[PDB]
Amino acid sequence: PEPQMVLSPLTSAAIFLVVTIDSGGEDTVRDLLSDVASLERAVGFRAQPDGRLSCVTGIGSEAWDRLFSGARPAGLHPFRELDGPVHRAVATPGDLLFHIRASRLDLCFALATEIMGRLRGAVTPQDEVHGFKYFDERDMLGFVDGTENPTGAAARRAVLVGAEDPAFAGGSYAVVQKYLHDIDAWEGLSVEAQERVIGRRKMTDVELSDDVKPADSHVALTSVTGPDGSDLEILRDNMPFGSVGREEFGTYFIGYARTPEVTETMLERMFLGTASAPHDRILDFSTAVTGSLFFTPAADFLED
Amino acid sequence: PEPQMVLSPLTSAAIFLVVTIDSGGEDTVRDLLSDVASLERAVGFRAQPDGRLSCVTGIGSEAWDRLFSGARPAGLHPFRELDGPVHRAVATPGDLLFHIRASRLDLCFALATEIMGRLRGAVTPQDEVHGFKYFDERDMLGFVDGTENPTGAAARRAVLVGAEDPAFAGGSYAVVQKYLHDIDAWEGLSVEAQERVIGRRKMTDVELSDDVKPADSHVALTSVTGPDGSDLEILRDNMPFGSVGREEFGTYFIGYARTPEVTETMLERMFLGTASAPHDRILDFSTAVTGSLFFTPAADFLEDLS
Amino acid sequence: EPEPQMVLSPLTSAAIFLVVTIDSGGEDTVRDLLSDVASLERAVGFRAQPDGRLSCVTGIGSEAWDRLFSGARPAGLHPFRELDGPVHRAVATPGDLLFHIRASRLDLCFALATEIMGRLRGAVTPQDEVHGFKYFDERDMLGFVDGTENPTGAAARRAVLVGAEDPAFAGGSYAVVQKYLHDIDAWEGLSVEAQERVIGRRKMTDVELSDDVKPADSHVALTSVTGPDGSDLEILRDNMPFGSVGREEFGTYFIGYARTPEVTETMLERMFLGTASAPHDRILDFSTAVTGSLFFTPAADFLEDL
Amino acid sequence: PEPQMVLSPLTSAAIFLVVTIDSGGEDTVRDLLSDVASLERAVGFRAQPDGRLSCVTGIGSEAWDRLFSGARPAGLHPFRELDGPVHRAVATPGDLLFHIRASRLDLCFALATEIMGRLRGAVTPQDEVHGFKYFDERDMLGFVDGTENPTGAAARRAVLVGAEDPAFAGGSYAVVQKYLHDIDAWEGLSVEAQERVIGRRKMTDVELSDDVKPADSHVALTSVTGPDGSDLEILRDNMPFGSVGREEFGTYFIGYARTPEVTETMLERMFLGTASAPHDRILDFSTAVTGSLFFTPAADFLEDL
Amino acid sequence: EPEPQMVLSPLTSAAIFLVVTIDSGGEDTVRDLLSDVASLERAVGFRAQPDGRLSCVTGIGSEAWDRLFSGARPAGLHPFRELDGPVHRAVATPGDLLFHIRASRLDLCFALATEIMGRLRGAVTPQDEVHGFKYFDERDMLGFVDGTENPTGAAARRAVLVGAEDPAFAGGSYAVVQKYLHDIDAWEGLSVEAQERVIGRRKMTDVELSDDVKPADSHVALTSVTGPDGSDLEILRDNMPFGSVGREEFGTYFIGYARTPEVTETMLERMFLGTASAPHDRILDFSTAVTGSLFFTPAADFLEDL
Amino acid sequence: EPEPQMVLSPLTSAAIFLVVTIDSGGEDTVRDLLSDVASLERAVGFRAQPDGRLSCVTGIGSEAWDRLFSGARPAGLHPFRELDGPVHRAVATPGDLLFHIRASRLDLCFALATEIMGRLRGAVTPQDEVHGFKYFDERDMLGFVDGTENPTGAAARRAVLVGAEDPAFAGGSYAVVQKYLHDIDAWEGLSVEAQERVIGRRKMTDVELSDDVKPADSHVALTSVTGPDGSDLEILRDNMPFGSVGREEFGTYFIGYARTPEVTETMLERMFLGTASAPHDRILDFSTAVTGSLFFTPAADFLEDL
Ligand code: HEM
Ligand code: HEM
Ligand code: HEM
Ligand code: HEM
Ligand code: HEM
Repeated sequence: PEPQMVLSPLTSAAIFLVVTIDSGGEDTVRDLLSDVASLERAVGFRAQPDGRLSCVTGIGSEAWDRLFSGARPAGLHPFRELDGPVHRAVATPGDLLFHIRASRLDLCFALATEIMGRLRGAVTPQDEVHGFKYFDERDMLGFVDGTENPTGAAARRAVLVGAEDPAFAGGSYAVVQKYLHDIDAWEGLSVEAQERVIGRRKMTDVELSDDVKPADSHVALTSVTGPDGSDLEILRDNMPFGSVGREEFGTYFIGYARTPEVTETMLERMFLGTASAPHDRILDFSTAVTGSLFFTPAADFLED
Repeated sequence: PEPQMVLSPLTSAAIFLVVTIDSGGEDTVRDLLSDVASLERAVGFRAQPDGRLSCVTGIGSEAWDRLFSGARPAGLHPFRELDGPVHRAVATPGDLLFHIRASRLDLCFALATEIMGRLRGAVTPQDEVHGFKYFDERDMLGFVDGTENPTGAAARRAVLVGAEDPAFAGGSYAVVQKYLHDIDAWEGLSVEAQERVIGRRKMTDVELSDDVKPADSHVALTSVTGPDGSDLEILRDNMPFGSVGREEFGTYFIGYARTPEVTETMLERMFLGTASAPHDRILDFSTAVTGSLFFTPAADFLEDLS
Repeated sequence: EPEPQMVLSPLTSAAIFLVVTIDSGGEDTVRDLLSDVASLERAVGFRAQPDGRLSCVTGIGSEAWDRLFSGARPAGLHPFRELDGPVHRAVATPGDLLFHIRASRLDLCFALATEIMGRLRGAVTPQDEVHGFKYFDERDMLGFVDGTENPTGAAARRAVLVGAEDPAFAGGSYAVVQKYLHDIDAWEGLSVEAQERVIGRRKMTDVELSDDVKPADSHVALTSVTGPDGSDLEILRDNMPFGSVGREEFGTYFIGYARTPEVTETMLERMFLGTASAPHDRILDFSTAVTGSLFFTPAADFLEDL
Repeated sequence: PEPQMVLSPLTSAAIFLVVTIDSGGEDTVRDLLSDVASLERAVGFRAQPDGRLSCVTGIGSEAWDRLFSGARPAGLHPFRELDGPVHRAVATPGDLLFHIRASRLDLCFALATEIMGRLRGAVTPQDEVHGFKYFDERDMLGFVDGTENPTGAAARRAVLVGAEDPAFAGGSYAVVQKYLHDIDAWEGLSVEAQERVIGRRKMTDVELSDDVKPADSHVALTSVTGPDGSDLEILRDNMPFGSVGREEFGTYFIGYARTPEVTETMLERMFLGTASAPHDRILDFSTAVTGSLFFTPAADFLEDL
Repeated sequence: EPEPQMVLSPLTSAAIFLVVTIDSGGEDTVRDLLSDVASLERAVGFRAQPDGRLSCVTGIGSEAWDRLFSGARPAGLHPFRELDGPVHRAVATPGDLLFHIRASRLDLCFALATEIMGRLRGAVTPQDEVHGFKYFDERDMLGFVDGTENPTGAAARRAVLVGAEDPAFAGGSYAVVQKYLHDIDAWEGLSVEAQERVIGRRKMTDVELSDDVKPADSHVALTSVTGPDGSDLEILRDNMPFGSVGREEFGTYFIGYARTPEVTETMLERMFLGTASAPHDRILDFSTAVTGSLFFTPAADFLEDL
Repeated sequence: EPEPQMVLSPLTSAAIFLVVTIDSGGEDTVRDLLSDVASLERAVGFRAQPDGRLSCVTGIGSEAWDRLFSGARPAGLHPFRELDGPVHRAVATPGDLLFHIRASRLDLCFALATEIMGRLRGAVTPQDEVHGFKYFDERDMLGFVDGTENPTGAAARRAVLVGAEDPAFAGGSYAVVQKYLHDIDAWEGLSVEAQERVIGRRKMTDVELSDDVKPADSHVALTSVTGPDGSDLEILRDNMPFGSVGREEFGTYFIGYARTPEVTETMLERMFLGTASAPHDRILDFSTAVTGSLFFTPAADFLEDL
């Protein structure tokens, strides 16, 4: 099976598009699905090799049942709301996801325009986010973001559905959350206090040693080990976004995994806490305003 | 006089911020204006040479009177509304303009944050546009945008105030209009009909012959000669922007000129028309939703403030 | 496993195409050259890496094969077959060797060409030399993006490289070449929308026409072939513009690689002889083939152990 | 006044077009001259900043009188043939020169196509050369080519007409010659011998010292000093060209100068020699097959036609 | 199933070679650093991707291996063997750990070397530190192109990575380093033609000399070796220039990877001790070895699992 | 109009600083080299244009000048003035010629340095050789951005080039060099906020500390100087990192250019001796000067005319 481009080269721009399907809009949706790879080539080819344009297309749980009969991927369910003692992970509507990435925003915008043009009258936009990475891979909190992502074989093992669900091999599961930051509060901390919240040094990006790293630091709470003592990993491509005039400074989280159970265990640790950690300290400066879960099929599924 | 970076090398991203100055906010703005060049260096230096970050700061006519006590640039006035039979050019509020450009959008955003941090509580935002150039210099209508801009000595002569206003030599005047387009109407026309709207061929950007170029084309109406028969010129750096979800597809227009009279004359011809042309046909697919005029002083003028 | 030649190459903006016949008694000099071509490619290109992106793919003709080697023949190796259609004809012309040379810069291509021809002087006669350049936005001489639908990755490998079906020649491929001359005057007299109907795609945006409007005699519809099982039969193209302004020669050099010549020959038959629903490919109304040959490009290790 | 792009940044591709004007062709040519700066911006603007497309247009002595009335540039005359004891600098026909330069040949070709599309039926082609520099600024003989070109204000002084001819300030004079090389004879020398021909080291491009540099080396003959002992300089943008099947290996010479007499003095020294040199030894491996002289007017001159 | 280290790196223009010995009692501090070195690679390099191309290959010497680890040793690991030739000698010099650090820029190499050596203060003693730089056209200090005949792709894998023959260390390699200093005065006293006869390729164009003119004592003749079956034996080199103008030190840092040190050893034996037809490699009359050490570079999983 | 040397260079990522003394009887050989160095720059640089940006600025010391030249001398040319503070000391060390060689890559620098030294062998003795490298974000070894408030354009020319105040030497400049080593262990035990109070700017964002919080003994405070007429007295710096990881040597090579050494001297006096409000520059609590030399860099034509 040929996968969609979940395993993309690094990109500096992105458009995230989340829509719901209107009643009656199912067949227009299906026709787009069968053409989305053709559109990707059409927009991207003339801008190569620097463009790096790709599109990953996801389908939510409730949408799947409307669109397709027969077998359902084994881990597809709606996003699970988490109501912690202090912080909460909200669940918000979404039926399709377009994750569009490139080296420049104009290529993302071009592709989005063609997709949205084909769907007009068949869907309702829920969220549109134009992301940009800082030139040194830093996020809105000023920390490098992406450093521990798996690469090569480890990435394929972590991200791609295999023989555990054969009919859907080559697919993946995407979780999105739009965060908005309290920048005023964050900038009132010392750099050393920010370090203790994330778990790594700010300027040099070196992990804090195990003797100094807090139990409630981000890196601590999202480090998860499986039965066999192996690291359970996800692949993230978080993107900064914002608006200077409305004081909107955000991180657009997106995490890919082979099963949602990994990502969901991480979110439970962050929002609900553990015996040794009340919650992820990053959430004292970060509020989630969306939350959705999708299955991103194999490319050959969409073609048929 | 050292100008601000009006004559920038080509850039693929911009932010345009327009703000009004609240009652009492004047001292806070003066302090910021004296620091703006220092912030552009702080944000941009460590990204050289590929970052190409620059900020041009512009001040409106009403703001000028509140901020500065002495002489006024000769050409500085409120943007003049134009009510034609069909199309209107609106005047909207704007005291200060920050026109931020770079090779990437994050550098523009960093500078925009530092500026707005210094101005919080003293200004109200009126407009914020994130722009992005297409990879072949095309605008939202599919046409190459910028080809006939002046270059080198010719552009310096068209854009920068000189002897005519010598206390303000080294400044320029900028006109800003945000235009939204009707893209479904546009794409219903045949390529050849689009070529009659603009005045140039779509794929190869070659100007149409004088034998075929309609009088109400955009290229006809915006070409002006002076008394002596020499061409009057402006420098533009129009930027696409928009939102696919809301079907907003736009051009942010910005023109710089040594005097407003040249840009005003062009606007007059587009909206009000001529003996042979009712109006610029590009306006049958473009609506103006903002309209403001700004003087962009010499860089030393800003440094020497309090 | 056999090592292919660089049939599957990264994009290149320049090429040279060299087609020669082997003179009587020149067999031995050609064999020696074959054994060193890969070493010449390295010697010219290695110091210009990684931006140079120099490669050469060598092919051999049906009659030449039997002159050079003894033992087995590749299964699909045969002379280019002439196509005499009611209107358009595909000519067969002589050619014993093909050098298909690619790089980011024409001077690298010329340097390698110089070395190869240096070694073959007096043993071969030139038939065709074309120096190709692609336009900055992947357009061809007709002003359409060209190469959009080529296969990539693993599908490219399955479509082009010989496998188990002919195990002695696994890792090889078949090249068909055709030099075409365009009537650019006729072409440039069509509207864009009518050009879109000849090719089967949008010109500016390169989006394929939908199935309810795509003509049966467009290029894309005729070169779209399904097999027995209903698999799309695919080829890999690297078409290159060429020409001379002074002699009015505006051309497309066609080259297509395929695991078996049958696929390329079925497309040619549909172009030239037509189907029940299409008399011929409308592209031929603006395009005339002046050369035509068929070559086998063996695995690189076959040429080495020569 | 605004000069044409004579002073170009380095480009790796070029197209040289030389044509003659047919009977009744003048009107069509004048209309194109008025348009060629607009055409350059039309082809080039959308491929900026990497494209570096420029067109310099040149007019020959005979053509000037057919196209324009009134003043002539003071230095404009037909190319002067030089019949040396061994080597000959030939004169051939040309009314108009288009010198087209870019980072890639497709851009050069697109411009050329539009210019010639406008001139079709008015003009006859004399020469068309597509040129390519090697990736390390080397020419067909294997040497670095362009090292001692002047730069900056020194180039401007050497190349652009000024006060001496104020009606034509901002323009320049271009001499073109196409050279074919005998590569097999060149590759027969050792490197040391080739260095003696040129006047510089082959790999490092360091000039041979005055005591070792032969009097008949290329660098020695083309190094001229004025009355006051100042150096007379030209700007060159030589380009390799060829065809492997016909065994054609070429340099296209093009030199610009504020007066033709500098370039002509250098040609004299090369083909006729001096007291201590019979001729330029580069000529023992290089044969001139065209020669023409052109004036390249200020760009405003053409725009105003 | 094993993941190798980055032995097969893309081309890099900067390097740092660090060789250290492990002090008495430093074993535990070393093992902890070995388990983190891949993490430190990401820490330094991630934020400069994708153009940074930062990597670190870590190797371990024979004596060191027994001090650090209990259980099996890699089959070919032993100390560098000194070669005492009639004229030329290849010395063995102490070395327990190699860090071969490559990137597109020297700052990334230096930052990573800083972090590694910071963790190892107190536990190791430096023996050598070289800062390598590319000449821009892949030349070495002798002015010849250096790298041309290196294997690529599949051939490279097979030549470099330990396989089924030593399954516990699959994904490993063996590295041989020698720092050479050149007599540049002597070399530049040669004609280019004489320099060509030393190396066995043309200087300017890098084309290999024909088999009937290439001397038997030429560098290329003596490092060309065939196996029992007749097949070539290959190694992967990434030789780097280094130097100090004031002290007249002009050098080549030789580094050569192979799946077994027998291949590299056979090349060295042929260079230093000669054959029946060649006394020694002529390159050594202008090149003196001042270090020599052998290391095993384990699979990446081996280190992390520590 | 006298042509300056390339004091005002574009940004470069690599440098070699070469400081020599002239041996007894070497004057003639140095005079000949000085007259050819601009030719050597062209020869080495040209074939790497346009990315190479290779330049060499040649400096002559006070004692050397008197040895090489007769007649008038630059008005400001003296040996470096040793500074003996209560705590910290600026040393003076020998140096007759400075070569400041810059480029986008180290190989160009090294090849030019090799041509220069080759011509001078026998005539001069080396005193210092430093190979610098920039960090990808313009940072120094203390972790701060380094060069931000350097003058640019017309301001830079006015600051660095000699003019009508010494017209026989118009187009020259003065260069002061000091090699600094940093105690990084001591620096790294400060908090980020504490490091920011030493320098005078924020570490991550490079924004100037406000006038209400900037310490009197911070770097930026002490090196900000105003003239009688209220004008800012500016120098042009191109400080470069260097080091050796094995030796734990981590350095900044300081070089500053100005039209009179009185400007550079005033800033050194404030650092090492202090003011009324500050004992010394706190940056010297982590930085030790180990060289100190002053040179005059004549106009280009001065050097050619020899
Ligand atoms: C709320 C906004 C978020 C921000 C700004 C943020 C930023 C960071 C940064 C700076 C790191 C360390 C560098 C790196 O390895 O990338 C990190 C690590 C990580 N975060 Fe986040 N992150 C956010 C949310 C999330 C969420 C919601 C999840 C998971 C569901 C997640 C999972 C991870 C994981 C697994 C790692 C790597 C831990 C390791 O070293 O193994 N993060 N993130
Ligand atoms: C409404 C959105 C606008 C769009 C999409 C737009 C687009 C264009 C395009 C495509 C061209 C041709 C290529 C070139 O740039 O030279 C152009 C030319 C021009 N436009 Fe606009 N334009 C707009 C508004 C205006 C306005 C409001 C003015 C003046 C106030 C203006 C002044 C000009 C000028 C002066 C020219 C060059 C004409 C020439 O001298 O050949 N534009 N415009
Ligand atoms: C006059 C010569 C030619 C020109 C200028 C030309 C141009 C084009 C263009 C513009 C496309 C559409 C974009 C693309 O997918 O690359 C196309 C597609 C194609 N052409 Fe041609 N072509 C020519 C000759 C040939 C010939 C001789 C063949 C085959 C024997 C060929 C086979 C194809 C195929 C198979 C495709 C892809 C169809 C699809 O699956 O979408 N073409 N070519
Ligand atoms: C015949 C084909 C020609 C070739 C292959 C050629 C090649 C070269 C080369 C390699 C150099 C040395 C590097 C440099 O550019 O500075 C050079 C220098 C020069 N060439 Fe040519 N040249 C040719 C014809 C001519 C002609 C016809 C002229 C003038 C009429 C000329 C004038 C010069 C000048 C003035 C220099 C610079 C000398 C100096 O001041 O050092 N060349 N040529
Ligand atoms: C003084 C140190 C060295 C210098 C400057 C040097 C330089 C060269 C050069 C210029 C080439 C020809 C182009 C190419 O890389 O293929 C060459 C080839 C080669 N060198 Fe070295 N080398 C050195 C040491 C070594 C040593 C110590 C060995 C082996 C232990 C070695 C093995 C090779 C091999 C195998 C080739 C490939 C030959 C072939 O198959 O064509 N070299 N080297």
